[PDB]
Amino acid sequence: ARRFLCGVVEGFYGRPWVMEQRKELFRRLQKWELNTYLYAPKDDYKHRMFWREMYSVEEAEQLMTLISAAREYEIEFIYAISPGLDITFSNPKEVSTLKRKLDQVSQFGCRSFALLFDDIDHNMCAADKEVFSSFAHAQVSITNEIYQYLGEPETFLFCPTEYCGTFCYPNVSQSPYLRTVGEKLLPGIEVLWTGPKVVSKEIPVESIEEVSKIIKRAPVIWDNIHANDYDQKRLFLGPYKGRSTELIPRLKGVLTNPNCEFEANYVAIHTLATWYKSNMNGVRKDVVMTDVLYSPQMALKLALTEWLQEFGVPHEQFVPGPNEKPLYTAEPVTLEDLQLLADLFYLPYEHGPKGAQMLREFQWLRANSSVVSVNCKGKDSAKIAEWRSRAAKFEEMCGLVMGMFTRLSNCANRTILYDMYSYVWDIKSIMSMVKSFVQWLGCRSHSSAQFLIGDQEPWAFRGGLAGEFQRLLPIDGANDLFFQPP
Amino acid sequence: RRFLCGVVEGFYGRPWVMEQRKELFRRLQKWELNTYLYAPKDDYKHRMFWREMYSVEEAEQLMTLISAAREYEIEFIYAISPGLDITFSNPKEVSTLKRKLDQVSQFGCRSFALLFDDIDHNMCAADKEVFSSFAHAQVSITNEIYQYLGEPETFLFCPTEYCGTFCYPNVSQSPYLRTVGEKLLPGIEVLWTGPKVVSKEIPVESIEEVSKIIKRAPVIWDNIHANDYDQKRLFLGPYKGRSTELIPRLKGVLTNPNCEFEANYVAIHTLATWYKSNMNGVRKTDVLYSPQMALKLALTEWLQEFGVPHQQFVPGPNEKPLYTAEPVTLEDLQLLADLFYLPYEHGPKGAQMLREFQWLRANSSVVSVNCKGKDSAKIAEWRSRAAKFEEMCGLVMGMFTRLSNCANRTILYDMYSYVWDIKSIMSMVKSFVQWLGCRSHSSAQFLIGDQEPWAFRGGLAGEFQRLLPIDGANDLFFQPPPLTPTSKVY
Repeated sequence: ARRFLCGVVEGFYGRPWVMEQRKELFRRLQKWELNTYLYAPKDDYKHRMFWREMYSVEEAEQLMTLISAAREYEIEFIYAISPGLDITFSNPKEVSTLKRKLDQVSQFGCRSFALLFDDIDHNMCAADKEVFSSFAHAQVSITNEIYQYLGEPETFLFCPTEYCGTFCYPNVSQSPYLRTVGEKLLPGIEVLWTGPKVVSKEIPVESIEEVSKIIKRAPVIWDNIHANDYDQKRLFLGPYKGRSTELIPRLKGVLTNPNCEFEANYVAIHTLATWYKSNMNGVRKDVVMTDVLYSPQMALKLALTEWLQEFGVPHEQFVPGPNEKPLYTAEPVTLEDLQLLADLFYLPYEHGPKGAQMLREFQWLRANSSVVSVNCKGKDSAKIAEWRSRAAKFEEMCGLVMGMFTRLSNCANRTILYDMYSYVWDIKSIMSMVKSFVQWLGCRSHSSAQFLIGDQEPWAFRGGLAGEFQRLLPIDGANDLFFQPP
Repeated sequence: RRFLCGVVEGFYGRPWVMEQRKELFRRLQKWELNTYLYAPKDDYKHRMFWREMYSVEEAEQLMTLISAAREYEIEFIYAISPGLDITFSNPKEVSTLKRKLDQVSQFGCRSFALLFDDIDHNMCAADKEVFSSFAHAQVSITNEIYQYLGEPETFLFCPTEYCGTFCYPNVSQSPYLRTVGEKLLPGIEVLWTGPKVVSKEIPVESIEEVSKIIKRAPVIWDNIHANDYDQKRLFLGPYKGRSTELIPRLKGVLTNPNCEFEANYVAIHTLATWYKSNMNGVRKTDVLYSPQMALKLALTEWLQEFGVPHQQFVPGPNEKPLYTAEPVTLEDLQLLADLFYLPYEHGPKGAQMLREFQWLRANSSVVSVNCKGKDSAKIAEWRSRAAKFEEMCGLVMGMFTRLSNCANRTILYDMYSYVWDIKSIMSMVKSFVQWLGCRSHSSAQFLIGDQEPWAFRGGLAGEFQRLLPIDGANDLFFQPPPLTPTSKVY
């Protein structure tokens, strides 16, 4: 019986989700007892780049249908807006534009709102510097004014420029900016925080205790963990991890900002749910000495067993004799399938256990390929027995990557595979070649040729040029490599 | 004089939609091409489950597509692939093949193809008791269907050995291809992808040789600009590799493009330029077609597709200036295509962009420590080149920024993954050059945020890629240790 915003924020750069997805997202948030959606796609011209522009007629059609579906499924809908690059804070025509706009969205029927000054510039126009002491004074000034103008609504969020640890000048505890915000932002307005980093691997309890104290209020975490709009493109099907259930009593909310690809955000949200549900009634426990619950590996196993249900089933008749060619058949996705997929495409900072192992083993076999190579007669009869045994469980395990792909690709409704096809087709491709290499390594004693695959050696082109460049950036070590014979 | 030029939709992966298939027809006609071949590998009723009749919702849509093709003056060819689980000897099986082609013939299809590509040579026992060979079976049934349909104008056969590499023991004396030649009814045309799957170039004798054993001229299935096989590259380069010479040695050309629908602009436009270049010729490096030229005519036309760049308040002269989106330009599209050129060679711009970066890297030594024998031709060579480089790393970021501030983002979003990764590494590369060039203002490690994200080799598949065998050259570069230790003990 305490208010807590927990859900999803669509806040990434890239081609935004469309309606029948958002409509699904709401079904899902509801089913798993979460309660909030933040609308803040970086690619909606009208949300940020071109904020002054009022929504179109066709646009108002779409926007209102959303807000109803949201209200239908018991999900608090928040409209967000980012004037920053463009805006001139002091000139009051500017402020009027902003109020008009949010009144249009108010009209479409949204009740809760949000301003963000995220990823903008530190510097004001001279015009504004003549009115305002600080950059922060500026933001707070008009944030407050809008807050009141819309009649001090229950839910209202402000995302500061300094939105995580590594972004406060000079440090969290004495940032003149975060002070001003803390002091002068109105008390009903909540603050968004992405943790100690932008994409924060862990969110220490003492982190939150610090930033809480300077902004005079327990923040709402915008959590960029499973987000994938930053570097090279990767996919994160791993669980919610790195935040203690202890955080929950010290927070007004957690809103996960995940993978651009929509269908990849099942586990990302499902586990966030389990995490919240686990300790939503806990009391502040004094864990930083200053005055059975939740397992990522379990929450994952639940989510994947449940995910299975959305992959759905795979695809007089003809019946071939016992010497006729046997009918193509489609098998279902297994659980073990998803469990491998999640481990291959896990979290930004580590792989999952099934994936970690395939590497360790490949890496062993590579570093021991010499033990079978004519060489010192036998040198050892049981060092060999091991490498051969150990090679053939690796051959077999590659096997299950190839199967994982086929069962996903035959399962009759391909909307989930298709939404992440590139990602899955890359790993399965490369494993095909890695299996073929380990085989070649078993046979290189009575040949001295080179490892080739239909004469092409194609793993060299992966990424094309994008990749050629990245492969020149600095590496620690060249103990590995395995050069090739001419 | 009747010659099949156009597009085959023949790729592994998610098929093109009705709405895109109509626009392909508009563009084919605009550019005066004539043919379309329906062979999407993912349509369950095309290959895997070929013996299921189309439902009414599906029948409805394929009638509409066929009508479309009629409206835009395009030959529509319905292919079918029964090679995975067919039992050749059994007649219920040939019945079914017939009934399925009859279903499609009533949707108003005039022309047809049978495909036996990307399968193994291994027949079942019942069949080995009846046909002399895999060819013999493939041929018996194809002839029988072709006839059953009243020997249509246009009927295609894709062989299992559909290129040089795939032949055994080799093109000239394959027993598979010998039999196709001898026994495949003369009326039927045969597909062929060149000497490889993705043929870098298609020499004229290569065609003379295959032409001889199949005893006809082939229609080329061209995988040059396809990415079905490797979904980490995109191919915005020009048709090239194939002499205008072989236009009279062929019966047609059907390109198999990128899976992404909107990357196939240059790839078709330049193909059409090439066909026109010599529609009417006789028998007996390439004087009528220049890729460099045909590429530029294509980029110039593609640009009007990208549309216009989005956009009563005025800022004071001391107030905060307005946002301003900028137009995409032609040096933008020229750089894009040059970064995403062809399967076997980069664009000259991209190719330079790299050569420069690898030089700067190799002569880092000179700017690492102090100054000694560091001339014009030592240091202030580097300093110069390094800033000429830095500026063009800049230009990449431009073309992304401007592509993503179009009013109509369709063309971008269809290639987002590819164009994003290129700009994100260029960014990451520029910062390296900077650090190289002032390793004496301190002596850090090279870092971003405060770790190194390029090291995640874009995924787990990435960390496996690096452990496969390596050139032995394009020499490495190493990150120095943290320098700052934490123990008394050595």
